[PDB]
Amino acid sequence: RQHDEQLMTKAEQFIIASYRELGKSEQEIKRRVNEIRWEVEQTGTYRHTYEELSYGAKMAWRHSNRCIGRLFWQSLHVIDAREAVTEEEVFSYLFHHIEVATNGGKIRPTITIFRPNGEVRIWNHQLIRYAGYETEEGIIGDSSSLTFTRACEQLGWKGEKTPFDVLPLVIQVGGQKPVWTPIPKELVLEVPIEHPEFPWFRDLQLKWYAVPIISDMCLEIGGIRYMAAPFNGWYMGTEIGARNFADDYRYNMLPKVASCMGLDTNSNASLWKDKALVELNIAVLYSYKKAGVSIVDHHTAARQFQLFEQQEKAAGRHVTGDWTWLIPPLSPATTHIFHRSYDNTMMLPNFFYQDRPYE
Amino acid sequence: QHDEQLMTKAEQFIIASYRELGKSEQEIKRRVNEIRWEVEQTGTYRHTYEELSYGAKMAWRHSNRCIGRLFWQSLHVIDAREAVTEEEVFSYLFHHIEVATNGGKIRPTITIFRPNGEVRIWNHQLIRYAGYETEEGIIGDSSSLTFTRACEQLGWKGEKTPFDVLPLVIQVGGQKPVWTPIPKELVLEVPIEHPEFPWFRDLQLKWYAVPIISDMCLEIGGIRYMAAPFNGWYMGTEIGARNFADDYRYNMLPKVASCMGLDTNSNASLWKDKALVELNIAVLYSYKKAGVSIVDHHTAARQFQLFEQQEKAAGRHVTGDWTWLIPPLSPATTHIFHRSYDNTMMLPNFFYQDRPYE
Ligand code: HEM
Ligand code: HEM
Ligand SMILES: NC(=[NH2+])NCCC[C@H](N)C(=O)O
Ligand SMILES: NC(=[NH2+])NCCC[C@H](N)C(=O)O
Repeated sequence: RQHDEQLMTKAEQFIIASYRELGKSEQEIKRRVNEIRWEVEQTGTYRHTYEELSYGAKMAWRHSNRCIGRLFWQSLHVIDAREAVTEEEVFSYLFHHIEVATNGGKIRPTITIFRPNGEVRIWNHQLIRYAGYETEEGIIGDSSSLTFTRACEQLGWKGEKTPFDVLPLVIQVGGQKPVWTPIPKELVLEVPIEHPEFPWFRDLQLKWYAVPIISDMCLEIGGIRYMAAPFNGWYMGTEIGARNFADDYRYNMLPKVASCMGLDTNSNASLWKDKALVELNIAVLYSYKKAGVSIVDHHTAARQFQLFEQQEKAAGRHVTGDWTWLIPPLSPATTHIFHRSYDNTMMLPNFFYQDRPYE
Repeated sequence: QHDEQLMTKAEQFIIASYRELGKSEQEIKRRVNEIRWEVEQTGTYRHTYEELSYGAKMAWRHSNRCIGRLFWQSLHVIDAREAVTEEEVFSYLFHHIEVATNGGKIRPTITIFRPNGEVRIWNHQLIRYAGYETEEGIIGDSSSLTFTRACEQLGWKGEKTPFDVLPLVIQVGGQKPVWTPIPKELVLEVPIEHPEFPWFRDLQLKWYAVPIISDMCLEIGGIRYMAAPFNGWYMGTEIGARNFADDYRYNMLPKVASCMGLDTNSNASLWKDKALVELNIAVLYSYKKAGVSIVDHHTAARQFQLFEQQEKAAGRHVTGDWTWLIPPLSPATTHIFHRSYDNTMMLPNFFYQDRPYE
């Protein structure tokens, strides 16, 4: 076999840097690699400890090239949801993650591992996410949710068809296909957009959810592949205000914003697009704090990312990254990141993409 | 190895080269031959007015890092493979400036020189500001510190201010870099002032009009014209987003922010951002009140997008460098940022080349 040949290697190099950064020992490494060789053979795969997944989870986040807020990688609250085998059970850990993660405001960076190898498989990109619809004429909702919604709909689900319908959790377990569960109206904390200097900014009837719990991603650690492992940090103004809210294909809100704010859309040379972006992001950063939701602006992130670079060197590790995904989508030339280059090599553990079942 | 390699490149070139302009194999076939012998006798060859012209425009077109390719085929070329005197190489440089600056309506022009380093222009750009590291402080463009140091080494001396015009330093034949200050009359300068903020012009900032990069050697048909200056018309960002904003460049963000009465005590106030905009609007406004060609990124990326269309409808592949294409401010409001490009180098193209003073 050549799955037990590779998997063995991945495991061996994991435990090595893993236990070694933990300041463990050299004996307990072989002691552990031993249990793993014996086990990978008699059973065909092995199982981690909760200092293995725990610290291993934090290592995957540290190793995420496309992430700007890696500073707080060690402060990750990991949850062992591996002992879940029933669809009911899965669901609860997912309702919990949301909760704990939200923390009625001061959002907690948390990851919840599940039975690996695909024994569990959540479908949603993000646990909380707005629906996508394409009606007779007009694109309603979040265009980047179309396919998924059209999959929920096909499973008996139906929305109100408003620009902010909260999609439902829909997971697949042991085999078959999926099941969904509307996600509690009082579980999804939201933030209404208001601008501190333009009162009309609310007639724009805009709003966004608090915690982005990405989940359609697989988590590899030591060779084991955790196809279902939700994780979340806290949003960055630009994310909502410079992408979700300002892109053509998404909620394309820039023009209306500009209009209401008196600028003229006639000529580009007036940079109305840009001025809008500022206010539209100001509104978001502003809004969230006012509600108490944990948020961070793009300037601070970079700065904290810079601290991450300093810290990582003081530890001896070199830093890996992805420039195309680090530069904040707004005034990116005002962050050190932009004036330097990064090595996009992926070091395990890391997070990866995976084919979407609904496509 | 070296001379056979040349024919390989030289052929690959006349083919596609002749293809497009719309002529006929009977020639590519026949004039690709005299280049086989002329390389067996001397050791290279010489282009035709028709060849390096288009072939230069091809290079532009092949610029993976240029958002201004919608006008590749309107590049005013300028032959000068017949200059061999330092005094000559200078007046041509002076020409490029005048013709290009065109009293304002900037003309996209290039000037090809004798190849294989018989001519070497040292300056990054013909018109560019000097840089100094003074005891306490740094003056000018931190970017041209090193080069300037060189100019002073050759006897040049600057009034040590934020906007001194560097001198044109060229090398010819083989040695002794000579320099000669540019006629003040030839450097057109735009004063940055704000359409709404009357107190902006008080920051006493200015900038030249023509970015004539001059230290890249544009290969074409295996011929390295170490010297071959080219330009276009600025894009607001280049000036009010980089040159004037980076903390190492003119670090102008905080003062404009201050002068424009914002709060520079917190980033969650996006004070740098509001400032970037107003500084950029400040440029575009100014350059226009002077009558100098200049494009904004929204309009620019738009055009690049047209260049994309026209490249495909004409059955060509578009190659680019996303990281260089996306503008420094509001990159996610341009089609660019949202798609992927092919950073493959199609020659003829412009390249980098070691700085004789470092
Ligand atoms: C502390 C709050 C956090 C901040 C400020 C932060 C910020 C960011 C930002 C701005 C991006 C780019 C998002 C986009 O362009 O769509 C990103 C991507 C990413 N983040 Fe972080 N993050 C945080 C926490 C986390 C946590 C807890 C994990 C992992 C346990 C994580 C894993 C990732 C991954 C894997 C990506 C890539 C997304 C993809 O490939 O689609 N982040 N993060
Ligand atoms: C129509 C006006 C033009 C515009 C708007 C334009 C704009 C740009 C911009 C904004 C950059 C990035 C500059 C930087 O970040 O330093 C660039 C780079 C470049 N462009 Fe253009 N361009 C124009 C004309 C030309 C012409 C006439 C040529 C060639 C014949 C050319 C050759 C290139 C090259 C080779 C680079 C790379 C410079 C480097 O690597 O430092 N451009 N251009
Ligand atoms: N700060 C984060 N954890 N971001 C995760 C990705 C969220 C995604 N960009 C969104 O707007 O939904
Ligand atoms: N539009 C151009 N051709 N620019 C050439 C590079 C000029 C450089 N960005 C500068 O600001 O001086």
